[PDB]
Amino acid sequence: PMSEKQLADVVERTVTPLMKAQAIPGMAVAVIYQGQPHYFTFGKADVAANKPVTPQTLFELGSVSKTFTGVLGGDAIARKEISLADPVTKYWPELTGKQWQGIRLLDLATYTAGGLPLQVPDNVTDNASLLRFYQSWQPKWAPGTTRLYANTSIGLFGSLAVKPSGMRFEQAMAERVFKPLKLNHTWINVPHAEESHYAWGYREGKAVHVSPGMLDAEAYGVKSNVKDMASWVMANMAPETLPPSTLQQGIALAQSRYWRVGAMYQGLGWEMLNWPVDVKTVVDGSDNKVALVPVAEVNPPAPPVKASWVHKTGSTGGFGSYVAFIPEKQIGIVMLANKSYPNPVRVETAYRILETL
Ligand SMILES: *C(=O)N1C[C@H](NOS(=O)(=O)O)CC[C@H]1C(N)=O
Repeated sequence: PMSEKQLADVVERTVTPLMKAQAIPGMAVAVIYQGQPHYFTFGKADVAANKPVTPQTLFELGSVSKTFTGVLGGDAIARKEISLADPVTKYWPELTGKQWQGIRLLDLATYTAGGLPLQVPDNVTDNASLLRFYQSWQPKWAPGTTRLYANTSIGLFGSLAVKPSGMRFEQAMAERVFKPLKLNHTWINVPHAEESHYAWGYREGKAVHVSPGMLDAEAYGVKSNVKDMASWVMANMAPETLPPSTLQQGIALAQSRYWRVGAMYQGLGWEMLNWPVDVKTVVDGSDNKVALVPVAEVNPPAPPVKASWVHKTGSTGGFGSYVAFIPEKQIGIVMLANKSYPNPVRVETAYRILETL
């Protein structure tokens, strides 16, 4: 096995020229290895204030937020509050258009509703406008037959999934996921008292934070530090070490396989490829195309496979995050950056580091 000094050398030798070439001001990395987290921090959380990245620095996770949404949805299924087979109209009866009749919660959760678009329009700012948005939408394909990665899809899934609980999405997430896992520095809204930890993101050299939008918490709005994200990876990689609960059950539901596109399998938030897999296949299987693609159905959903590469990418205007783990090998990695850089490069960097273990 690799010593702490040897592992630190591996991470530094890769991250340092990456940050220079990409102009990434700061990065926090966690490697999960031999049951332990290993933290490495580089550069600046706030360039203008000359503030370094630390293990307490908060980064915007962007679409990595969807892994929390998927597990919270799985927890709601285990609580028998929702079923993925249920019609969307069971939870939003005001959605009366004929195009919605055959669409299920499963389709929202896994991007198979038939072409829901990538973003909620910025001018949709209240519930009446959100209703008009989904009422107006015209599908391109029958549900359960195509994939189009979309915040409007899993974002609405997250919002409807917590409806039977009576809680706001943020409340449900804190009470049912964050608190039981002791993710005490993971936030949908960064409290005033925690702002000193909040890194700035950088786009074209300008400091930026993610803008508020409808369904943001569900799709791209979580902020966290490298220690909480290591704990998140550890909980999803080794949920059998948790006490029995609906949350443990929900973690399994989120890593179940619902659809296949090429070599990638769609979970709830999480995406998976069968292990062993070459790095080029992981890169090819983690491009969310602008265009729709057909899917192959996994019916019934397949339970979690320990021999999987499990991962999720995420970005905001100013941040780029990545998490990946292999349960069969009990290794995993978190990479948090305050500049967005290409997803294939995140995969390549992570894959190379995990290979050394
Ligand atoms: C998630 O971060 N987002 C939604 C979509 N994600 O595709 S990705 O995971 O391959 O990065 C596009 C970018 C981002 C967003 N702008 O909402």
